[PDB]
Amino acid sequence: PFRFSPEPTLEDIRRLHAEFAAERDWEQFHQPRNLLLALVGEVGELAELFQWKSDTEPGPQAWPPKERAALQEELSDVLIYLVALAARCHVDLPQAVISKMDTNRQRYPVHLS
Amino acid sequence: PFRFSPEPTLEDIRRLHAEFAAERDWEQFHQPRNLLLALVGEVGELAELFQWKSDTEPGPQAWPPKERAALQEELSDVLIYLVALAARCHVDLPQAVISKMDTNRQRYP
Repeated sequence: PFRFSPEPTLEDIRRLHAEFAAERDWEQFHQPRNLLLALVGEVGELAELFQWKSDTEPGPQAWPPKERAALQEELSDVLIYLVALAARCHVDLPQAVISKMDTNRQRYPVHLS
Repeated sequence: PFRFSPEPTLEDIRRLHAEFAAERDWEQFHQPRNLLLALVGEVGELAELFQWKSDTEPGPQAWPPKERAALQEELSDVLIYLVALAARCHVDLPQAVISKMDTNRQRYP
């Protein structure tokens, strides 16, 4: 029975990789397009970090640790870069996901009997 | 000083989805690589917007109606599949981005 955590708000993640990006190259960790391509590669490194695994064979948890480790890393990074972008676009991801979900919930009526 | 929302949390959202796929084609949302490829697809949905955007022209912040909506849902669809994928992998997102700061606090001095 694995959950995540309530905190940090998404708000707050928007928080940590902004002051964080501030003590570093501005246009670098500041061009949305830098953070995005940073994410795509990360979503990219994740792809490969699952490229030859069997949709079946010992999943993420049943591997060496430098793997779940980094796999957990490309995940953390895809999200950090997802969060940093969103922030920059002043998109309120928390609210955006909502109707997206409320919207997706619509478009896709559930199927009873 | 711009704000997301203090909720819904990645867990809140996480629920809207596990449940929303609960009542739907479930096993379809189970197989990891189904989620990974869906995350990839959405990223292209995303990149399709960013792709032609010149730096000089309006920027993400000025992005108008039909723009922010698609992006939002887009950033959002990326988030859901990513909050889902980590779940299928036993990874704690909110609680980690912090943790992983280390890689980055070093990947960038």
